[PDB]
Amino acid sequence: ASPSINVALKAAFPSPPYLVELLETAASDNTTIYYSLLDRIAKGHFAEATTDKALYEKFLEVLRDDGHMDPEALSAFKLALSLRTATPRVEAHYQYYTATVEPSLSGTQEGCDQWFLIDGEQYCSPTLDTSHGKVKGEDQLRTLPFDRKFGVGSRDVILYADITSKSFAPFHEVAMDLAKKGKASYRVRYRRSPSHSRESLSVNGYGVELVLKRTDYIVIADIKPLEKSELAALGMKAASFVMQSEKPFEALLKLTQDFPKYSNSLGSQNVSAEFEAEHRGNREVFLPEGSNVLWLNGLHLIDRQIQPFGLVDLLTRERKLIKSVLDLGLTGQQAVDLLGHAEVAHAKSGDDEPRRFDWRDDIEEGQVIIWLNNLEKDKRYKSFSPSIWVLIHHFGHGLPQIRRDVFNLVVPVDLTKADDVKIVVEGLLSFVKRLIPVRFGFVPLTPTGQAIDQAKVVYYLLENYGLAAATAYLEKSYEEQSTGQPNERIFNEVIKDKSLRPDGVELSFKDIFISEKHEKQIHLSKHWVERLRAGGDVPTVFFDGFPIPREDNWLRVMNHRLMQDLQALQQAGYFGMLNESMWLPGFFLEKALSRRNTLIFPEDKNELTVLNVNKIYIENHDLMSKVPVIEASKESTRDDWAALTVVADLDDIEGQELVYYALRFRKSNDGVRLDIVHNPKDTSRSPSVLAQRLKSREDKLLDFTRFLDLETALETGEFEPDVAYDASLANFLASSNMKAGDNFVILNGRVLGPITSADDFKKEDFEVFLQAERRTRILPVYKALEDLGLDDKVSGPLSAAKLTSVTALSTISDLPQGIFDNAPTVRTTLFKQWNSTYTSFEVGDASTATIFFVAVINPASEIGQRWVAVLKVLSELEGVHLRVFLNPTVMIEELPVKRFYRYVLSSSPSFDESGKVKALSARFTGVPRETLLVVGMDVPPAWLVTSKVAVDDLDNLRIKDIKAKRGTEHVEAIYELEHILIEGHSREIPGAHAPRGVQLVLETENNPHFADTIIMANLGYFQFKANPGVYNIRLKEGRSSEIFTLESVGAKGWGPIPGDDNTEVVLMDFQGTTLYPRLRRKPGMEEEDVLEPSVSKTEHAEINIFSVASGHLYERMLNIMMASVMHHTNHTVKFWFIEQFLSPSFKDFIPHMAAEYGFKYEMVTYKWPHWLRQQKEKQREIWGYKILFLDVLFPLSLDKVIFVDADQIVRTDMYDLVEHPLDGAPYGFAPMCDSRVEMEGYRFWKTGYWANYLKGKPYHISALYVVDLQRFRELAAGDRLRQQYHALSADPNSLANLDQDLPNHMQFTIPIATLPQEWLWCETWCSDETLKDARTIDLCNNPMTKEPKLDRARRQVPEWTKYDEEIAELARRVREE
Ligand SMILES: *[C@@H]1O[C@H](CO)[C@@H](O[C@@H]2O[C@H](CO)[C@@H](O[C@@H]3O[C@H](CO)[C@@H](O)[C@H](O[C@H]4O[C@H](CO[C@H]5O[C@H](CO[C@H]6O[C@H](CO)[C@@H](O)[C@H](O)[C@@H]6O)[C@@H](O)[C@H](O[C@H]6O[C@H](CO)[C@@H](O)[C@H](O)[C@@H]6O)[C@@H]5O)[C@@H](O)[C@H](O)[C@@H]4O)[C@@H]3O)[C@H](O)[C@H]2NC(C)=O)[C@H](O)[C@H]1NC(C)=O
Ligand SMILES: *[C@@H]1O[C@H](CO)[C@@H](O[C@@H]2O[C@H](CO)[C@@H](O[C@@H]3O[C@H](CO[C@H]4O[C@H](CO[C@H]5O[C@H](CO)[C@@H](O)[C@H](O)[C@@H]5O)[C@@H](O)[C@H](O)[C@@H]4O)[C@@H](O)[C@H](O[C@H]4O[C@H](CO)[C@@H](O)[C@H](O[C@H]5O[C@H](CO)[C@@H](O)[C@H](O)[C@@H]5O)[C@@H]4O)[C@@H]3O)[C@H](O)[C@H]2NC(C)=O)[C@H](O)[C@H]1NC(C)=O
Ligand SMILES: *[C@@H]1O[C@H](CO)[C@@H](O[C@@H]2O[C@H](CO)[C@@H](O[C@@H]3O[C@H](CO)[C@@H](O)[C@H](O[C@H]4O[C@H](CO[C@H]5O[C@H](CO)[C@@H](O)[C@H](O)[C@@H]5O)[C@@H](O)[C@H](O)[C@@H]4O)[C@@H]3O)[C@H](O)[C@H]2NC(C)=O)[C@H](O)[C@H]1NC(C)=O
Ligand SMILES: *[C@@H]1O[C@H](CO)[C@@H](O[C@@H]2O[C@H](CO)[C@@H](O[C@@H]3O[C@H](CO[C@H]4O[C@H](CO)[C@@H](O)[C@H](O)[C@@H]4O)[C@@H](O)[C@H](O[C@H]4O[C@H](CO)[C@@H](O)[C@H](O)[C@@H]4O)[C@@H]3O)[C@H](O)[C@H]2NC(C)=O)[C@H](O)[C@H]1NC(C)=O
Ligand SMILES: [Ca+2]
Ligand SMILES: [Pt+2]
Ligand SMILES: [Pt+2]
Ligand SMILES: [Pt+2]
Repeated sequence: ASPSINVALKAAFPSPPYLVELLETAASDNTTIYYSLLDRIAKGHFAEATTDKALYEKFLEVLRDDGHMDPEALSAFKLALSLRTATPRVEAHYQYYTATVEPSLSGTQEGCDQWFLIDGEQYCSPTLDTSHGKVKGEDQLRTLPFDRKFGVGSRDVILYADITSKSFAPFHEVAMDLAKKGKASYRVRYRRSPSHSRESLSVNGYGVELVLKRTDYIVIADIKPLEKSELAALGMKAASFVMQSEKPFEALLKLTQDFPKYSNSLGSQNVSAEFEAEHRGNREVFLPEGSNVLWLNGLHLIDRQIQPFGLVDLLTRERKLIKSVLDLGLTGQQAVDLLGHAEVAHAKSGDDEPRRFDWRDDIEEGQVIIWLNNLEKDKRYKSFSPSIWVLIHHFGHGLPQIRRDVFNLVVPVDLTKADDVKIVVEGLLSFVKRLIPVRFGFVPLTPTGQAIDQAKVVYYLLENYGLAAATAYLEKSYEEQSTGQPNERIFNEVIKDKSLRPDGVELSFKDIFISEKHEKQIHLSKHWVERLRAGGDVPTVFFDGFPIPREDNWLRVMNHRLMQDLQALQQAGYFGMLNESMWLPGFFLEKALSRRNTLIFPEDKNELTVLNVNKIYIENHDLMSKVPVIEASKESTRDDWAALTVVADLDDIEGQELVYYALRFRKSNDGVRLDIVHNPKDTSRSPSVLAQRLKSREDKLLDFTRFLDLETALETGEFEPDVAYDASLANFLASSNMKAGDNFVILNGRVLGPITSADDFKKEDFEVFLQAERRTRILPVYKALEDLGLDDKVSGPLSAAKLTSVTALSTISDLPQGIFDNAPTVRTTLFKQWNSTYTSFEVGDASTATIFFVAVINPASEIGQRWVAVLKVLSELEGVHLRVFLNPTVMIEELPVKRFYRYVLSSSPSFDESGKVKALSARFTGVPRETLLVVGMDVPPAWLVTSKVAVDDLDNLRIKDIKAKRGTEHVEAIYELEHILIEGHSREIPGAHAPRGVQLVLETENNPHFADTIIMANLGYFQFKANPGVYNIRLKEGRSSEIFTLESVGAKGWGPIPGDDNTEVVLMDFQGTTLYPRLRRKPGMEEEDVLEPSVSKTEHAEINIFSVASGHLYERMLNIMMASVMHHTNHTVKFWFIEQFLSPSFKDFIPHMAAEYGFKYEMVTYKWPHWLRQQKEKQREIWGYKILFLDVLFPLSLDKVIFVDADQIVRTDMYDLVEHPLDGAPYGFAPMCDSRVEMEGYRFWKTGYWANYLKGKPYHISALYVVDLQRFRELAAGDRLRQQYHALSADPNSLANLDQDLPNHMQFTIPIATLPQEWLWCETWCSDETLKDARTIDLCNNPMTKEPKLDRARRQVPEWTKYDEEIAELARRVREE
């Protein structure tokens, strides 16, 4: 009975058969569930269910009966099935099939509904006797994202099937059995089934908004009744209403959806209830008032992640993690509590800190470092104070002089190399002479004969008294040509000054063989260099235990840490942490490690891979119950416990050397539990044999002394290859990121590798690896775990590893830090402090729940409207707990909620009277008749949406008008999910920077030019508009491919994850595709694309004009604008439109305008980037579209474009604007009229701000402008517009009209070609005498009038009606056609 508004969304691809959709939804990523169900339907088991409901009903019984899903997983299945999450995954198959299979399968297909593909040969029969073809094109055997494999087999077999028919069942069984035997590996690909209809897909998981477009009025339903200054209490009174209500969750939803309507209805019946002002004790401690914050098991979620799809993927990932933990008898509550524990988060913060290594001589008994200083005893520094306050009282960029030991620098030098020697002589000594407060040491490098000798020479001379003498040899040797070999001619003169007085020393060129000098000194030195990996092609310098490689201005690097260390000391001093009797260098050495490994301590701190240990022993039980295992000792302590697994190629010296070290390390550490996985490069000989050789010798392996005993044990014994072991072996490596013949080391789930050389990982390297790993991951788990009293659950080394490994996985970055939010992956428990009695309500059983949600919603917020709606539906799921906190603000200067909101989502599928799946829609009932409303779509980030069906003006909705024009109080509108985004964040390799101005091309096997875009400066951002299918990204041929080669598109993650050296993208989800591509510069390039070392016309048109209209009137005016151009030019014109702001009525009309006026048209759009600052106000969005995305909105093939406003009319042949010289400027604009005499008052660009800023430059008009696009992109103007906009936009009152104001603010930075004013006329600011020579007319809003735009047009232009009549009769001609 009530006046209603209904909005629905449909996808750009037809609905896949329900059967296949349930198969896919059901088996998310578990293959066993997939083929176990594929058997069931090939029985013909699912043939007897006639309707979708019955079919759905059948799946529930099956899954429950076969043990596939438990209540928790079943509930999750229903929600994912409502969401229709599997539909794009199925469409990926079809698009792949349509575009790569059919054109590479030459011949005549009839009866070949299904067909296996074997060795590039097609077989239409199960009996496999005859083969139709040699399939053309690239290999289809490439394993791609949507593939499934069943079994391991030398041969690879693919079946392209239409499951729907019964013709499928025998083909399946042929290859299912063939795989069950082990002849070949089986996989299913889909074929679009013609039994099913080509009806489009009805989607859900989006939001609809009805925005009040008139907010200006402030002091069943007709119009909202407003309110005076009492705004301040809205949030507060709104929060109370709910608390009081009795069924609070429902209230919030009912209140929050129709909130603008209930504003005046608040403040009634002794409303405030001031008990809830008690809990600002909880605002005093943690979050600011009116802020929306969501947590999922401690994880703080960003707004983008708060949609149904984003949330389904998070549960899926989270449950996998927790379930792993709760097989050790922990409740979901206990598991989460452990993950977010204080001791755990402390460790992440702990090793976010920079790493230092112990540079001391202590281990090598003080005989390796030859210091050029001592600050406590050098009689250079005698003058200086040895006081702590000297440090603390130092400001500036310098360094305080002090007689104390505080800063140290040890530099390893090769005495053969001139450049290396030069460092000590010039570099190091100057610093000494200069009285720098840094102690300087150096240790010689011994990698060649001559080097060994020269270390001996210098070292020995020093050891047993010589100082200045050794220095002297070095200096003389360096200056005296270039000595990279000992020179006696030079050496002998140095000795001539007989300063060798302090206690007897040997003399001559006998390069000493003294067991003390040659052996101890040189071997001790080598032990220091090896220990800290301080040698090689690139040696390593240690400043305060901080490794700085000896490359390009390392002293610049040193100075940076020198200042950073000094500031670190000062802070401790002002807090009185420091005292006078202290060794200051040991403030840094507190956490320093004795040994240094680049694998354990990579310089890229993020580089970390951890595997779920429970998973490893669950998936590969067949493998891991038959690997040689050294159990960790019976009588060792929990603190000692650790689990180690070594993966190695025992058919290589490095592979077996690595294992010998691991075995050696095990003898020493009784607590470790060792596993050996033999991973061979060549699988001609079964891997099971060598594993079987060792497990027999398992008792006897740890009981030995020599390497050959291990070598010999590998050779001896006769064994039967367990091919079942071999299968689980190759599955393990595939699941883990591991190649064949590659060496890896796994301690408590953490993987290091591949190990290229076994000298990289020695016995001493395992010891530090355990020491470091122990610290971070094991000790924080142990403490935290014990604090909760769950320390009964640890029963051994393998038992422990399950927990430590899981908690390490919980804190993994992906989504990468610095992209969506800078904040680290730390699970807070910080809201547990909050009192809950009067602001919170919970839904779900906390005792059973695996998912714990903590929502902090401000009822007065518009963001809250969506949050409540989504959370209600996720709250309905079994095994989920939710707790809500309401936190309003007292700061309400403007109206809080200015829209109505509906979320299209269900927790389980709904069925028809005919049993078909119910489509979902947003229905607003009892809409006020007199309020002007705007329809908006609040769609997931990867989606691009436009109106398809609507007869109404969605930008100007009023029920009274529709009733008085259409006769109906009921409105229906249908949208189309036209595109889904492929978006990514680029980087250059190895010196990672965003490659800006790089051009990209998206392609498919059908067409090599799907789309094109250019790389942005901000996060190396780029995007493509696409739908489900298999694509490829090639750098655009030209300057881009000249400078770069892209190794990869980051489809696996930030990585590099091995196996991702690919350029293939596929989208099979409603979340699109997120990519992290990598591009490495070609041989010796410091080049830039942006600077140099009839095409567009042919492709498009002579003239390219683009525009936007946001209403039926403005669209009607746009029709006139296009016509005026056409009458005024006999040239070829192409029109470009901003697709999403236009009505379907307009959209359905243009082909008819194009036939009549003879122009070409193209619809364009771009999705507003996530990083780029949003516009809550639609009019402002539109303005942003005209200026911010000029370089990326139009295809690269377009040389230039012209913007003409909708209300405009043109009397000129528009080419002239193209031919207009821009004198090296990217875009051209027309200025504001000065000609009108008496208008001055309203000319605001002659005021202080605009006249001070625009020193001499004009105040330009955004109604008309030219963009020399080739130059625009070449100058990279867009990036500058975007970052200045983002920076300026922080202030809300910054840009009144951004479109005009941005080019004006940027005309100093970016040239603006100024146009002849013959190019623009407006009555408001130009005289009537001016219009004779006027080229085009804008209808600028007169502010001294209220005469409407329709009136100005008829009065101002007499030919306006002539244009309108033409359109009017044509519209009727079409309607009567
Ligand atoms: C776009 O599309 C079309 C086709 O491609 C075309 O559009 C033209 O636009 C004009 C308006 O700009 C149309 O109107 C005519 O404009 C002229 C003014 O130039 C008017 O005089 C004319 O009225 C009468 O005369 C027409 C023909 O007379 C003209 O002839 C001379 C032009 O040169 C050609 O002459 C003949 C063809 O006639 C040919 O053999 C030659 O090789 C030349 O190519 C010119 O010297 C004339 O001027 C004298 O005479 C007039 C009186 O006629 C007098 O007033 C003058 O003082 C002078 O002594 C004269 O212009 C005739 O066709 C009309 O029917 C009418 O009787 C129109 O109002 C025009 O119809 C139209 N077509 C052409 C081909 O011109 C353009 O090619 C395209 N335009 C753009 C912008 O892209
Ligand atoms: C000035 O600068 C100094 C130097 O930088 C700073 O001094 C102290 O720095 C410590 C941090 O490194 C803080 O810890 C305190 O230590 C003292 C003494 O150290 C004890 O432990 C040592 C550890 O031994 C191991 O390691 C060394 C190598 O590092 C190795 O050689 C050993 O073999 C061994 O493996 C011992 O070497 C040392 O002999 C001594 O035992 C300690 O007294 C502090 O303890 C306080 O708190 C505990 C409870 O946490 C309490 O039990 C203590 O009671 C004492 O008194 C009763 C009754 O007489 C007696 O029964 C006990 O046996 C205790 O002796 C005591 O109240 C603490 O652990 C320390 O904070 C820090 N400063 C102070 C003031 O303590 C510091 O900046 C300044 N200190 C001074 C005094 O100048
Ligand atoms: C992909 O999907 C498949 C199928 O949906 C999943 O595979 C399932 O995994 C189950 C894992 O537990 C497995 O259960 C096994 O059942 C046998 C027979 O009872 C047990 O011998 C196995 O050993 C494990 O558990 C026992 C003790 O548990 C049993 O007894 C208690 C009562 O005392 C019962 O509560 C319990 O349910 C078990 O019956 C231990 O002693 C062993 O040491 C060992 O840990 C397994 O429990 C299923 O057979 C298997 N298939 C099906 C149809 O459910 C697969 O997990 C999934 N993968 C992913 C990634 O989720
Ligand atoms: C969540 O909800 C709880 C509900 O209990 C709030 O707790 C209140 O906390 C305040 C501040 O601590 C309490 O007020 C004070 O209590 C003192 C007694 O407790 C102290 O001593 C015990 C040991 O005996 C300690 O364990 C404890 O930590 C306290 O230190 C009184 O001595 C205080 O009196 C002082 O102030 C008054 C008023 O100015 C003077 O007249 C006195 O002479 C004296 O100087 C004081 O009363 C309060 O009792 C607690 N309860 C309530 C209902 O408020 C949490 O604050 C709240 N947290 C959040 C984040 O919202
Ligand atoms: Ca205008
Ligand atoms: Pt400095
Ligand atoms: Pt401090
Ligand atoms: Pt991003």
